[PDB]
Amino acid sequence: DKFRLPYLLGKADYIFVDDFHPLIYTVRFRRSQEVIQVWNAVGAFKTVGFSRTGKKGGPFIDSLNHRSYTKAYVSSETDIPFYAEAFGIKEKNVVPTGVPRTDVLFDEAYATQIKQEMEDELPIIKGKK
Amino acid sequence: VKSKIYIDKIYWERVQLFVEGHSENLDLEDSNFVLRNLTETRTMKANDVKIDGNQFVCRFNVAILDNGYYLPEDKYLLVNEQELDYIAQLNPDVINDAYQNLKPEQEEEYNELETQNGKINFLLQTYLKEFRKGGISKKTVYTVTPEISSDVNEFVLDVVVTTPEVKSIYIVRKYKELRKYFRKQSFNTRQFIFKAIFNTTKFFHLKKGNTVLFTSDSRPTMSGNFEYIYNEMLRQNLDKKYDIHTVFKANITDRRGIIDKFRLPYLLGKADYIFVDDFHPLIYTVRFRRSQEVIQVWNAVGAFKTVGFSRTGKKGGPFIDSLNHRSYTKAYVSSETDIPFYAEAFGIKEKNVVPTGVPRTDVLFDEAYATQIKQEMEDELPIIKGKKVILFAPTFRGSGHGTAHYPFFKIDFERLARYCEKNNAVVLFKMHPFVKNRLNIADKHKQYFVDVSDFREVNDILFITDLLISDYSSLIYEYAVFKKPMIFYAFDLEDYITTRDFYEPYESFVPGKIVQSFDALMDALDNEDYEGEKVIPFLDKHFKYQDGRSSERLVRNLFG
Ligand SMILES: Nc1ccn([C@@H]2O[C@H](COP(=O)(O)OP(=O)(O)OC[C@@H](O)[C@@H](O)[C@@H](O)CO)[C@@H](O)[C@H]2O)c(=O)n1
Repeated sequence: DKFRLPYLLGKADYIFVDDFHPLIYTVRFRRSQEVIQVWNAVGAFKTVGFSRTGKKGGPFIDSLNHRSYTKAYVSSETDIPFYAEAFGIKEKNVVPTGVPRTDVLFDEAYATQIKQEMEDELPIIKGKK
Repeated sequence: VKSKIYIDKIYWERVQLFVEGHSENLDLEDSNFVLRNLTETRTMKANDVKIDGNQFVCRFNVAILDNGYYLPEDKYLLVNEQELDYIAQLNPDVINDAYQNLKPEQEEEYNELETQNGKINFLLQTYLKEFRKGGISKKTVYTVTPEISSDVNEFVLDVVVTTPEVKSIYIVRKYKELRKYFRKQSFNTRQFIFKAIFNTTKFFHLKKGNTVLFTSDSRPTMSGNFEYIYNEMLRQNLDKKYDIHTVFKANITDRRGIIDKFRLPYLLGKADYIFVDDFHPLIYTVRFRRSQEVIQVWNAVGAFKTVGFSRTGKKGGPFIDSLNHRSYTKAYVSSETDIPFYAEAFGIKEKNVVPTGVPRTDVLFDEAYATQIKQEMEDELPIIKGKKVILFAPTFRGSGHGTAHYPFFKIDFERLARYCEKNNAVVLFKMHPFVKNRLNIADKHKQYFVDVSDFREVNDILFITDLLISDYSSLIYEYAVFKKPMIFYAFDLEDYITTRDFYEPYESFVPGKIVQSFDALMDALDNEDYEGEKVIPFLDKHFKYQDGRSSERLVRNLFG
């Protein structure tokens, strides 16, 4: 994997990133390459990224800690400025399509199945609330 | 009433800077707010602009503005792009609001303010936002402070990016140190050999020769002041008695040819009459014998702005112990009143300063040359056939040639062009040769405005113009001979007076209206009142001789 990471980063057109990935921020990508950041957290609640500038543990304004993104995907349009400025990327890059992990909360069949599974594996949840 | 847009309040979110205000006589529906630098190289639209009637708020992001990066070290104006731009002037409410909320120690520090700009900056330091990594570090700072820039007299957002000195590997550091040492040794050896050859060359004569040397570090070939002195010498058979040598360099920072490198010191030692025209630093590092003469024929005409030792204690000036202008015996000025100022400037005795008239002004009092140059400028520039011709000609706003610059944005092209269209007049522009900016001209602008920064003859255009909008240059001296009015664009009078003042007070010295803002220009030209009644006294007083025989008197005085 040590050899695969730089070579694959160089040759891969589409790259998906889930969280802070420090290695990907030490290189410059071609314009043809699309680096995609799909944040694990659903929405913009707690100050992340460049919004911590001036606070402890926050990157400097000139750092490249989240710049190399082509697309970032967010839950709703009200997160476009917050997350766009958090990654230090353009607002056109950030798009409100919805988090891929939120696709699991609206399926009825999985809801019922997991309800039964949690009832079985936790006997205490037999109660009313 | 002119449409204006003001800044009412400056918020600051986490890293996001907000500007809110209102505008009058201006519909903001199609507004494009930007952050434009004084040098006009960086524009960046506000990320979000919310508009409610004449009220507005502009959401600026110092993290993603510069095409995705942060705002670099510069000074930015808030400009509403449109068919006509608008530089947002700060409301006086904002600077009033800070003024009433000073803690007593702030008040104690507040009294030592020289001018309005210092008051403005100190009051607006309460809108500062400093970003330090972790909030503690004092060595990496990204600070944005709204302020009215003294140099441009306009509201700006100074962004200072303090970064530590990043050093490379010890091999590269050793290489850099060795390179610096080698450069220092080379410079020392060159100075040693220059001093040696000059000293030896003068020591072998100890007598009165017949050689005349013209030198200038900033005038390729013989031209300017030297040309008239040389022509006057040749006219009265002074080339049949003396021998004339010329040593020239393209510019101050340029290097010299192989022959001239060692020919200049040899002639400096040998020459009895040595001629200079401006700062010639290779001459102020040597000592001359008494029988020699170093004639300083300054390019400019009169003592308008400070120069030499007269700016000691000010930035860019020499300390009182320097020899930077002292090796002269006959410095020639155009008026009696220039003797004390110019003797102070050069650091020479006042008897060394003679009021004969600068030879460059030989042509201004001529008549055949007037018709000749009028025909030449009419043919080569047919656009000057308008009813009146106006000439903008400001001086450099920088500290010197190395820092040459000009914030042109102070001039709005469209309003002047509309005035020209209404008045069937033409305005011509000639920035100083010590400039680095290039003019940009638009469609209707080309039909009136003319970019003139290439014409070799400095006084070429003054023969045709019926006005002159200049602020601080000595061009008003040459133009004064034509009995014409001029307007003065004292845009940054306070800052310029602070940096380098004038040998006389500015407000009364200038022969014309004083003017601070562009609206004052349209007031003066639209009303067609210029106070030309005082340009005739200026020409009478600051020009000792009106006979136009300056070169003749200079050569007669020097040689007999
Ligand atoms: N648009 C322009 C304006 C001016 N010019 C020519 O440039 C010369 C000097 O002009 P300027 O004074 O601005 O330059 P400096 O600051 O170096 O002069 C220092 C000081 O000695 C001098 O001002 C004196 O008046 C005070 O003692 C003059 O010949 C002008 O014709 C030009 O070609 N085009």
